[PDB]
Amino acid sequence: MKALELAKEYIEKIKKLENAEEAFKLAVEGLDKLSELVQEGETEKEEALKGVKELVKIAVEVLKRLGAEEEIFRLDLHAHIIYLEIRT
Amino acid sequence: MKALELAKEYIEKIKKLENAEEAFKLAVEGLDKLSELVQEGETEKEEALKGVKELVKIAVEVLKRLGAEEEIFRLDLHAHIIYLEIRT
Amino acid sequence: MKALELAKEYIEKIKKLENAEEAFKLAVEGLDKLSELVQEGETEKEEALKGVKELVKIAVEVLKRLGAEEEIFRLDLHAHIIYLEIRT
Amino acid sequence: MKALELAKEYIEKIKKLENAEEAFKLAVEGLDKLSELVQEGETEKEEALKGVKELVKIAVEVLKRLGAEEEIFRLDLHAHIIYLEIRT
Ligand SMILES: [Zn+2]
Ligand SMILES: [Zn+2]
Ligand SMILES: [Zn+2]
Ligand SMILES: [Zn+2]
Repeated sequence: MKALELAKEYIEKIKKLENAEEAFKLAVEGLDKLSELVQEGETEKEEALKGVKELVKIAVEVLKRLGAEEEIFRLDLHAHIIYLEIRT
Repeated sequence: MKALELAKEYIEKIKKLENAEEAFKLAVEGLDKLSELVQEGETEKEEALKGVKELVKIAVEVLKRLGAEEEIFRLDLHAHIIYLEIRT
Repeated sequence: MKALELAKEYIEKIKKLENAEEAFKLAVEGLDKLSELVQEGETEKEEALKGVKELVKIAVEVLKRLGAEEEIFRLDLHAHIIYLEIRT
Repeated sequence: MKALELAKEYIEKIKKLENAEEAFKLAVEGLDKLSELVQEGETEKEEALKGVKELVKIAVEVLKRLGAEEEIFRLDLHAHIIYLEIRT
């Protein structure tokens, strides 16, 4: 279950953070790697979508702790583009 | 008619606002939830598209009252990505 | 030929400008209306794509006159999203 | 192999840079031209995707040298939109 383990790893990493550029960088990276996972054919679409949603939830929570509103909208936009990218 | 009722609720909320980050946050949230509505299979595409257009119209009107041009373009971009997201 | 006439009208409007927020606003509006043209079924995809390209060329030229680099990238991104929006 | 030669030309250009707005401008331009390559029917999708990935890797490396984080996220977003644009 590569998608859920990647989401797991990235959620773990991100929860530790008290910097917002750092957490944003990591969230977008995790989303990139979630999309890369599907493109190579190594997990089904539904699994990647689940991972994206869980990672994004955690990342947006952290960002809201640090008050990083701009970054929150930026990650949501990227999440929506990533979401489109996965469904072919 | 879940889409129109969600658009209705969000239009109602947003019209009350005199803050631009608040109205922007709410518009994008409503658009997220409009897209989420379809993904679960709980309303047809045409209905969600209508809701997105009506919500976006109201939100952009409010934002123009408060002079929030940056946010206006940001919501339009998100509206277009959401629109793509709905049509599979 | 609704697409080319809309592009024509908007190119005409935009060439007159010496403000960059104004020209950007108008370019994005023209692109919105170009996409709206297709959605209603009132011109073929190829025609709208042509109009988008010509309008975007003119708008980016004007913006470069005024040195509005941020807006240029923003219009290009919106142009690419609009382009995706048209091809279903 | 038009895609790889375009990526090659642009990678060559970009490696020379010590300005971040310049390298960003060039990366996005190369990605535009990579997408334009496919639309005219002059290279297969897989080739353009390879070129986009290699160009983006180099550009993001340069940008990280110059500390241009905002531009990095902007190029990644554009890379994802370009990627969607290529797969029809
Ligand atoms: Zn990305
Ligand atoms: Zn969203
Ligand atoms: Zn638009
Ligand atoms: Zn572009």
